[PDB]
Amino acid sequence: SPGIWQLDCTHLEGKVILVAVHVASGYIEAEVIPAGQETAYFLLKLAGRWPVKTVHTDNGSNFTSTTVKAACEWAGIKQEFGIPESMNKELKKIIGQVRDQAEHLKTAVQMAVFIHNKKRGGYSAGERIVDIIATDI
Amino acid sequence: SPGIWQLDCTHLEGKVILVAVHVASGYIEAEVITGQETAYFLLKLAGRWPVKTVHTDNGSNFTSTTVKAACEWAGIKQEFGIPVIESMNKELKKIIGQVRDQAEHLKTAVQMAVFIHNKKRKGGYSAGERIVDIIATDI
Ligand SMILES: Cc1ccc2oc(C#Cc3cccc(CNCCN4CCN(Cc5cccc(C#Cc6oc7ccc(C)cc7c6CC(=O)O)c5)CC4)c3)c(CC(=O)O)c2c1
Repeated sequence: SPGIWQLDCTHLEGKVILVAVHVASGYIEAEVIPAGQETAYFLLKLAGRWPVKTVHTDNGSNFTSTTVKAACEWAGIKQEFGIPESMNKELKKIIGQVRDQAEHLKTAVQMAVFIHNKKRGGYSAGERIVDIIATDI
Repeated sequence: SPGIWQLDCTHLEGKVILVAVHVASGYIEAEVITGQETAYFLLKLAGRWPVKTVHTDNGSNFTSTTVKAACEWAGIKQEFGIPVIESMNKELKKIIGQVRDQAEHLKTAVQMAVFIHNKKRKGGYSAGERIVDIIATDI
């Protein structure tokens, strides 16, 4: 799954966290969003950094946004319904383990992303996605 | 070596664009932005790439308490002086110029310019492929 991703939302402290998972590696990026333009922005930034070819979502929210459709078209990203899981739950453990170390939840979110991608034994999620993309190239 | 980065500022439209360059590849990340803002940008970068040394060539970043709690937290060394980013800024700005009317917010135009810069080929890999080849090789 070189450029296959999936995009979910989770919630903490009355806020929305947008979570992209690189399916084959477990690598993740996340960001605190309001609910539209900011998902399109998130997607464009992801696509500039990694190969992003197919993004799966499991509801209709993302199919009803003209800015998200514009970003998909601009960057060549194909939006796909249906799931190609527990990191919303694994991410939230880590956020909690670290929440007291930052004022802003969003900082705690990015701390948890860091720990998730860097840990793990053999290869970590961050090393996997790079291994997966290196071989492919 | 794979974890060397250069950090600088540039400006368009009354706004500040923070730019990180992966020195060995030319790969770039940017954002419109300070103190906490740069700390956040750094923490996110380091979560995604190996970030071991960040070079800057001015004093601003050495005066931010938050920037450097982030340095400590993520294990990033902040050195003064350059080990590419100013001709980079002139490139980033040309591309921003070509797309500026394709988005409402400068933030978006900036990120489209990042995408183009990282995805295009100088045949022979793009910046995005080189930073990955460089990091793959290292393991
Ligand atoms: C075709 C196409 C394609 C793509 C497109 O996209 C868009 C579109 C959009 C659109 C709109 C609005 C907004 C947006 C972006 N919004 C997100 C931008 N970010 C900026 C910065 N902000 C971060 C922040 C803020 C405040 C404080 C901190 C902090 C901190 C901190 O870090 C730490 C690290 C370590 C430690 C120890 C400590 C710390 C600490 C301190 C502590 O916490 O203790 C960080 C967050 C937000 C985007 C369009 C539409 C168009 O344009 O046409 C479009 C079209």
